[PDB]
Amino acid sequence: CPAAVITGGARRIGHSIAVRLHQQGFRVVVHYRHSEGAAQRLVAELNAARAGSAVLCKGDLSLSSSLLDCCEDIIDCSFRAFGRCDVLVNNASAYYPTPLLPKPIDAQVAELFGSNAVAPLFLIRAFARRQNLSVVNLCDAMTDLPLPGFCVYTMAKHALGGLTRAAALELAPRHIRVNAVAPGLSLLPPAMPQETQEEYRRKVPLGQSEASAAQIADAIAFLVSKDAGYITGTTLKVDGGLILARA
Amino acid sequence: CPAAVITGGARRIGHSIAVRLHQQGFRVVVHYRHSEGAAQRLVAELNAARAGSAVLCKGDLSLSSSLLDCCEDIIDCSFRAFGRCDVLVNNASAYYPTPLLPKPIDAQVAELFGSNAVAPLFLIRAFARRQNLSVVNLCDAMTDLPLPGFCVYTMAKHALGGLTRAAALELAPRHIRVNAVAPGLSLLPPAMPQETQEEYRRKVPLGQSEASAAQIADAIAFLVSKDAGYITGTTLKVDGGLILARA
Amino acid sequence: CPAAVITGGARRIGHSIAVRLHQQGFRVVVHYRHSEGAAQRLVAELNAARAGSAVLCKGDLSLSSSLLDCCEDIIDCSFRAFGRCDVLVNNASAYYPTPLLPKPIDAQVAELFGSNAVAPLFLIRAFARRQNLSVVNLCDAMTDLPLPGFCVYTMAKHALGGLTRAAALELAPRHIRVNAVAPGLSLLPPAMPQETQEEYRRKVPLGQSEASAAQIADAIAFLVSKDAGYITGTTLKVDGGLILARA
Amino acid sequence: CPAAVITGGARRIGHSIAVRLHQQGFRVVVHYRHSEGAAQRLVAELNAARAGSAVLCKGDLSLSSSLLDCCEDIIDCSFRAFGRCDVLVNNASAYYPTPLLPKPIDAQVAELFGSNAVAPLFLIRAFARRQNLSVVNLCDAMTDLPLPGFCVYTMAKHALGGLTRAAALELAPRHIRVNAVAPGLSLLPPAMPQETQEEYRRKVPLGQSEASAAQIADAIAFLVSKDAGYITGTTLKVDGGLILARA
Ligand SMILES: NC(=O)C1=CN([C@@H]2O[C@H](COP(=O)(O)OP(=O)(O)OC[C@H]3O[C@@H](n4cnc5c(N)ncnc54)[C@H](OP(=O)(O)O)[C@@H]3O)[C@@H](O)[C@H]2O)C=CC1
Ligand SMILES: NC(=O)C1=CN([C@@H]2O[C@H](COP(=O)(O)OP(=O)(O)OC[C@H]3O[C@@H](n4cnc5c(N)ncnc54)[C@H](OP(=O)(O)O)[C@@H]3O)[C@@H](O)[C@H]2O)C=CC1
Ligand SMILES: NC(=O)C1=CN([C@@H]2O[C@H](COP(=O)(O)OP(=O)(O)OC[C@H]3O[C@@H](n4cnc5c(N)ncnc54)[C@H](OP(=O)(O)O)[C@@H]3O)[C@@H](O)[C@H]2O)C=CC1
Ligand SMILES: NC(=O)C1=CN([C@@H]2O[C@H](COP(=O)(O)OP(=O)(O)OC[C@H]3O[C@@H](n4cnc5c(N)ncnc54)[C@H](OP(=O)(O)O)[C@@H]3O)[C@@H](O)[C@H]2O)C=CC1
Ligand SMILES: CN(Cc1cnc2nc(N)nc(N)c2n1)c1ccc(C(=O)N[C@@H](CCC(=O)O)C(=O)O)cc1
Ligand SMILES: CN(Cc1cnc2nc(N)nc(N)c2n1)c1ccc(C(=O)N[C@@H](CCC(=O)O)C(=O)O)cc1
Ligand SMILES: CN(Cc1cnc2nc(N)nc(N)c2n1)c1ccc(C(=O)N[C@@H](CCC(=O)O)C(=O)O)cc1
Ligand SMILES: CN(Cc1cnc2nc(N)nc(N)c2n1)c1ccc(C(=O)N[C@@H](CCC(=O)O)C(=O)O)cc1
Repeated sequence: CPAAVITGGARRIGHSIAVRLHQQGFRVVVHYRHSEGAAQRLVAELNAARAGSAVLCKGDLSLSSSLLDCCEDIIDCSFRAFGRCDVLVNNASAYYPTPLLPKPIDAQVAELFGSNAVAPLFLIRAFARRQNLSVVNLCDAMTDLPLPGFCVYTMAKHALGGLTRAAALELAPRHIRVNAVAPGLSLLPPAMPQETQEEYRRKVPLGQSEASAAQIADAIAFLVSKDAGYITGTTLKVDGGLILARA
Repeated sequence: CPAAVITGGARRIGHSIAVRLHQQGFRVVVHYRHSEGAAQRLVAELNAARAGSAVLCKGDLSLSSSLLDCCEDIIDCSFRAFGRCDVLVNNASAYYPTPLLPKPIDAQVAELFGSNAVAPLFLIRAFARRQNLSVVNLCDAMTDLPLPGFCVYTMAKHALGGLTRAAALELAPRHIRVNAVAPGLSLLPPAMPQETQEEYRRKVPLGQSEASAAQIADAIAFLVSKDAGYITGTTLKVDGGLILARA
Repeated sequence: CPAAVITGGARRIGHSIAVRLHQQGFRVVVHYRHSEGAAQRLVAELNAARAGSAVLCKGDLSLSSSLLDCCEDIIDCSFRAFGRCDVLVNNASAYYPTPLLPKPIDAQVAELFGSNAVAPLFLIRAFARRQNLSVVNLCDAMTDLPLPGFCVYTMAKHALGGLTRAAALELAPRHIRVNAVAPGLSLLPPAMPQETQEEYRRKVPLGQSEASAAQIADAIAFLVSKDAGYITGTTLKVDGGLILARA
Repeated sequence: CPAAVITGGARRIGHSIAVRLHQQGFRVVVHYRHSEGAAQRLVAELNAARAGSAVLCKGDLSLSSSLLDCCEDIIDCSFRAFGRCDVLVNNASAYYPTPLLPKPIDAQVAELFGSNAVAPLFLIRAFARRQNLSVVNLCDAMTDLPLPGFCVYTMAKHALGGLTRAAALELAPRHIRVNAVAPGLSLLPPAMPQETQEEYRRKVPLGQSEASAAQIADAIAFLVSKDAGYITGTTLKVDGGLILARA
């Protein structure tokens, strides 16, 4: 049985990824930072389906003196619990505005660049050094049309895109595939008022609806499968045509 | 049972795609131009497995006065035979050099632009007007790094990518998804000497091997499946990292 | 004194380019199809400032059995009149909708693909075989966000983008540079009502104004200058941040 | 008279840029880190040409508790010395390998990301808050074909690209243009043995030669000039077609 590590796999999309992989024979490591309770409910639920098929792992992925070691332990966790790690899904991501013109800015680049870019880099490094192996990074189809006010987040995601291709090429000799899935509009913020959410959905050309977590899980499932054995360094966009819409 | 049209489906990649879709309940129309024998052997072979599950259709897709009528009939064939058409795979493609510096150039653009770009347009146009509907175009991942001497072929493939995105947006309201699969190095020319073939394969970062028709068919099968129901206007690269390699 | 061919150079952007290059010592060949009067006035106005520094040349760039010969004569015209041709600006371009769902379609593809892609190809080809040489193609920055209903036009421009990169690479050894300028929103349709025009200008991030013909011509002048002597195969976007705006 | 800040402007490309801008009537703030000698010879040399036209400024741009204030002072330096800052050229850049498979990695990500992305972000942020204003970031045309072993540098530059577009959109209302120039093969490492250097030059399609520093300054001078008044959010590639070369 192959093992997979899902960062931020406690809720939403990450939760759907952890479940999907598990439904396919994967033993999963569910990482989280604060959604400890949601994490436990998922792990328990998975082990109830298959004893010893799911473990928990807590860790902050922000830039810090402890980030490099934290990433080392998160991967080490897969080996301690399952003796192996075949799949890494970089789903954990900090997301909020940081307007150029008027929490500290320094602390923002630390949390935004850490979770969306640097942690993934440290995780892949650790994953590759301890070795159907594949990595799947979660990108954002919309970063090409920068969301006003999310400057730092945009840079972070662009950097992650550079990591997907840079890693893809260096790990090819090691037979490790590195790809990405780029959602456009998926699960909306839970606090966001319905009328606002409805103004967002109406923008999606294909069905005027956001992508469900399961549809995103589907794409990831395809990329980790043997049906994508020749695919590496590619980004799979899942945005219902949203990026194609003219302003 | 859904029906699928596959242009240039008698041999190589088209053949593999036709077999893959058929194994999934699809009633396929095999289109061909010169490979009449191969087409008959494929249809017979397919019907043998399920009576009335395959039909044949001949037609040149080069630019001409007849192209528009020809593409209408090719789609009409699916309806006459199965009363429906749910999937269209634009696979047919002419491919040969057209060096800028020293068969008539006019006739070359007629054949290269017709099969790679204009017929697909007319086919999509007919497919949409006669309506899990989806179209899949066979692109080329290496066209961003122009193969010297294949200028016209390259322009055609770029037009095709343009069609993939324009059609995806115009057809979203009609619930028809339009995507593309972009091979990098797949089935090599049968007449190319083995040593030259070996020099080409050695360039592939992931395994130093070309993609098998089945690995290309896998990606395609994924894009027509319900697991891609939210995917439209995207190009799935299947090149084992080739496009990432620095000269 | 160097010579420059500007296709569709009788009015609008083409007109502005002919004047800029002329004010720089260039001897221009003003090509046109229907704008015979405008071409005569422009040529006279330029010869007035410098005798024998401008010539006229009529020719349809739609797909045809004559296209190839026409393109040969258009380049030959510059040699007949100036004994040389250093710069080719592919500005001529047909533009109008071709909706997938309901003038013959065949005639529309002949004109859109002819002027936007095939002619430029034959022109570049002729330009090269008869040789600071450089070619500048007029692309469209907004084609990445397909304008609903302009499907054929969009494909043509993508083909033109492919030609820019393919020609640049093939012609590097011949010391001929090949670049492109991609306007976003520039000279609006003269018949478009003011309010509609005002709605379009509002969409531009940088100044809520469209690009003036002179600003497009400035970019063109730079790429043909020696200050761009190491620049080939690149596309210079001049859209005032329009392509960055989210829908 | 306008003032321009040039990071890493003591030698090579940065030096060429400072001179060019100075030759156009610009008052320049020459920033450096260790090239203290070259910085002083450049500034005196420029002050000899025009008294009080050039000032010096030393600083490190790696991630740190002090980075934010260091960037603030570098911009402030322009106002103290000239009471204004119109142009900002982000040239400074750390460059070296960081192989995924076997100086600390944490330290490397701090210097590579700080100088190539984060510092630029704080400079732009400082430059905008204190306000023909434009920013020019130095990118890398080859980052799309990741150089094996430069994983971190590649991510840093990708992030720089996201910043160029993010900033360009957010600062359009403030009338500040943000663009980028992306060299391919320019000045080789001074310690690199000639034969290696020759092997690198041979790969350049246009002339088989690297871009001189002047050719790069030309592109930058153009983007800062009024001849690019409508250009923002764009990346100008200057690689002699190197990026088009198929491996
Ligand atoms: N949803 C959408 O519409 C879109 C999503 N995406 C991308 O898809 C992925 C999943 O998105 P979505 O489910 O909405 O994400 P969320 O923002 O809901 O969750 C991200 C998860 O990662 C965790 N996390 C955030 N910051 C850190 C940190 N510094 N260290 C460790 N963990 C952290 C969260 O905390 P905790 O574990 O405490 O709960 C959370 O569970 C992301 O990478 C996102 O960028 C892209 C486009 C659209
Ligand atoms: N093979 C590779 O390495 C790569 C392939 N691709 C793309 O994948 C797709 C499949 O490739 P591959 O199987 O090698 O293709 P082939 O070139 O082998 O076959 C194309 C097929 O389409 C048919 N065809 C060609 N011209 C015309 C025309 N004018 N009118 C009608 N039919 C025509 C052929 O004729 P007939 O039916 O008479 O035999 C042929 O069977 C193509 O779109 C190709 O561009 C992209 C990158 C790499
Ligand atoms: N204006 C804008 O807002 C934008 C323009 N662009 C691009 O910039 C370039 C210049 O644009 P613009 O000035 O508006 O273009 P126009 O559409 O006004 O003019 C194109 C010119 O080329 C000629 N032409 C059109 N079809 C043919 C043909 N089949 N054969 C010969 N000549 C033909 C015209 O005919 P005739 O000589 O008979 O008058 C016309 O003078 C174009 O390539 C356009 O695609 C891109 C984005 C935006
Ligand atoms: N040269 C080429 O072939 C290519 C260059 N480029 C890009 O063009 C730009 C200029 O390139 P090039 O002149 O070769 O660059 P160099 O690497 O020669 O110089 C970068 C400059 O910035 C300074 N610097 C380096 N690290 C730091 C740091 N951590 N903090 C502050 N300053 C630092 C240097 O130190 P000091 O002041 O001590 O001398 C140096 O003056 C760069 O952004 C580069 O990425 C892109 C492709 C190719
Ligand atoms: C598509 N998306 C949903 C969403 C949900 N969680 C995520 N989580 C992460 N990590 N990354 C994402 N891209 C992400 N995206 C979006 C896009 C824009 C805005 C946005 O404009 N937000 C404003 C609020 C807008 C309003 O309600 O008026 C803000 O101030 O944050 C919110 C969610
Ligand atoms: C990846 N590919 C295989 C291949 C085979 N059939 C195809 N068929 C079509 N429709 N489209 C393709 N892209 C295609 N590609 C290639 C790539 C380069 C050359 C090439 O350079 N060909 C030289 C021959 C090179 C040699 O053997 O010396 C030629 O003149 O045709 C051939 C096939
Ligand atoms: C940016 N642009 C200006 C412009 C004018 N002449 C050109 N000429 C050429 N050859 N190419 C262009 N891209 C071009 N574009 C545009 C963009 C959209 C529409 C457009 O949607 N037109 C509708 C009319 C919109 C309306 O007024 O309601 C049409 O049906 O033609 C027109 C001009
Ligand atoms: C194009 N380029 C020149 C060069 C010089 N200084 C720079 N400085 C910065 N800031 N950024 C750059 N991109 C840059 N590029 C390159 C590209 C690759 C290698 C490279 O492969 N370097 C090997 C040496 C290769 C060898 O000689 O064997 C190394 O280990 O450093 C060197 C220079």
